[PDB]
Amino acid sequence: TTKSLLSADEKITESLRSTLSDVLPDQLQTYIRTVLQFSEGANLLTGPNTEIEFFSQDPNKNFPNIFAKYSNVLTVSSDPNFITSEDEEVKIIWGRHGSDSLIGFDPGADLVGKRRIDIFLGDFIDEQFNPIPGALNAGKSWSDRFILGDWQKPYYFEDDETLGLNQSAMILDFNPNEDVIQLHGDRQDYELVNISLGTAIFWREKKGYDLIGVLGGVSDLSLKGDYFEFKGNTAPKTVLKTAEHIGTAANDYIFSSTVDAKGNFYVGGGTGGSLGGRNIGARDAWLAKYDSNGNQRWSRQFGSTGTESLWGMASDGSNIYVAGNTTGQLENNTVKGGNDAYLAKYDSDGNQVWIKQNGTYTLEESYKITVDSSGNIYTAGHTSTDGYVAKFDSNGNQLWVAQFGTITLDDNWGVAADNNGNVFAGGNTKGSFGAKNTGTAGEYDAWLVKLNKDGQTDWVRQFGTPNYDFMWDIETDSLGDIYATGWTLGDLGGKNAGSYDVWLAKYNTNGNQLWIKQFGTSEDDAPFLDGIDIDANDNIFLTGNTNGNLGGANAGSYDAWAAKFDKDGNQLWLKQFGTPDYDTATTVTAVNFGKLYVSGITEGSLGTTNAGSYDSWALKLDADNGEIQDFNS
Ligand SMILES: [Ca+2]
Ligand SMILES: [Ca+2]
Ligand SMILES: [Ca+2]
Ligand SMILES: [Ca+2]
Ligand SMILES: [Ca+2]
Ligand SMILES: [Ca+2]
Ligand SMILES: [Ca+2]
Ligand SMILES: [Ca+2]
Ligand SMILES: [Ca+2]
Ligand SMILES: [Ca+2]
Ligand SMILES: [Ca+2]
Ligand SMILES: [Cl-]
Ligand SMILES: [Mg+2]
Ligand SMILES: [Mg+2]
Repeated sequence: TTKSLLSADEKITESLRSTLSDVLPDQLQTYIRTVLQFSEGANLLTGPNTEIEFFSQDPNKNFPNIFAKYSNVLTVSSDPNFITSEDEEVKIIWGRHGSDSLIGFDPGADLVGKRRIDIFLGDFIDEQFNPIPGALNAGKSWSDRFILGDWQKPYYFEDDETLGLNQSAMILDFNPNEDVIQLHGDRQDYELVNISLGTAIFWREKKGYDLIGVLGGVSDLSLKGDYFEFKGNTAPKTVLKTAEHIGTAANDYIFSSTVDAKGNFYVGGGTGGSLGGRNIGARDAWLAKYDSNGNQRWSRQFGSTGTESLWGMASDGSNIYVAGNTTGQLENNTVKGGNDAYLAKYDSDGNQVWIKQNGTYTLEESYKITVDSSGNIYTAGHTSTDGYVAKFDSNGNQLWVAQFGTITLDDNWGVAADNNGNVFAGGNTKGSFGAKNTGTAGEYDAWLVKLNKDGQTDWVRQFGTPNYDFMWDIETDSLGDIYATGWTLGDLGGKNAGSYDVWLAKYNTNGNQLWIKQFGTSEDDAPFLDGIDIDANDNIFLTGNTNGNLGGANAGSYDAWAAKFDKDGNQLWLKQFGTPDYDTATTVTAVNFGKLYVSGITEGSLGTTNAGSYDSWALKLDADNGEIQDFNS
């Protein structure tokens, strides 16, 4: 009846207004009210109008620090939400450019009775906010996928006698001509309701209704549309039974890998579940050790009630150093800043020997670590954002920190030591750091820096197209030359095949650019995270994702790929592997006896049946030809 639909509208409005107004800080409420006033839904946010601050001496009172706590801001790439964590009641998940795979909910977390609203911006690209005209990417949009369930269960589902308004998605830029909403089960399990805000997606069974999502500003949709993807209620069929499978009912990620001098292989990343130990809260960091024959020796999980990940790991040959960021307190003499870099040392028996956290209110991210042949440790990251490199000794004493960059945004996506006391860093900049940027609207270029043993700058170099270029990872070869891998939307190493393409750049120790190779399909091709490794014979290995037919026929959605190059940039092989669902590689580690490990993440069943949402996997390849071996061979 009319009065049932009117009651639903009222109860949805009142519930969202209550949750949003109680959870979002006043400064964020004020910004969102002003946008909505330009474009009535300002009435969901009842907080007082508050001056928005950028120049407080207290980083915490500044809009960027407040915004960071309630946001996942992804990249110009086609991203999975690799920073998802159940640490806030309300979160803004912002895909930016690229065909993003957006999740905010962890179906393996204990969320009983908790309020959860995830606000999704599929695109909302930088150029929509930037008033300068004629940007290359002005008015561009991508096919985003909003994940509101999987094969296991619907997300935001309270399964109770209420309308289920305590947990819901809110998607603000859904375009039914382009985007996809992913749901548990099949279309007969849902009802769409026209509401003031746009469209309500209700789960419906005999027992009752539960609000799963609200689609802002869109009406008169159908559950028969191509823009709804239904996952059913059974785990996908297992492929690649040769892989090592790592998964809980929660979101589980491998982000990095390494090897020790005995051939033991290590993996690590973040989990929303109890993977290496009992979950401490939200996402935790984890790592695991395998012997040279594929046998798991131990797993460790550490963290806070906040969010942390292992983003990088490296070995001095016996110990394993791990790095990342935390929103909590990992070191018990540290005053946490809520967004801090950490470094820790594990022994080969899985004892956390020490941990160091940079407790400052300054926002800090750190994705990269390396160890030199003297056993000193280098981390890199960013804190406008500026890059840094930090050097530590094996007892975790800081030897120096180098900070550098431009007046605009610089990020770090690489650190690598040579044999000779020098360290390289690399990353992305909107500015003119080592060259004048050809982008007319602050599109990223790639940069490289060489620091000496004292942390002084030997040189800076910059390369790019006028479009976005994005570096993900760097590594040195045995001669001390520096290699970088990334994606480009332009013609960097050659004519762009379409959309994102892969590049591999080499510089010598003196800063001369030797070559840039580019390869790809007409579709999206990119390395990702820990995307380059170089073995003792100076063979280069690259890894990432593609939604094209890059190494082979595409299995479905994005797949993983791996490639081998020689030190002159000749392609020796390129292999593609995956499931019918979303997959990406995240890391590659060469070992010896011609063995290579590629590891990553998946929404499908890779190695064994999917345990829930994201699972992880590790694949052993033959380095001669890319052929997949049994992990246990
Ligand atoms: Ca993106
Ligand atoms: Ca997007
Ligand atoms: Ca989109
Ligand atoms: Ca709900
Ligand atoms: Ca945690
Ligand atoms: Ca901090
Ligand atoms: Ca800067
Ligand atoms: Ca560029
Ligand atoms: Ca391409
Ligand atoms: Ca796939
Ligand atoms: Ca999982
Ligand atoms: Cl970015
Ligand atoms: Mg955040
Ligand atoms: Mg690497």
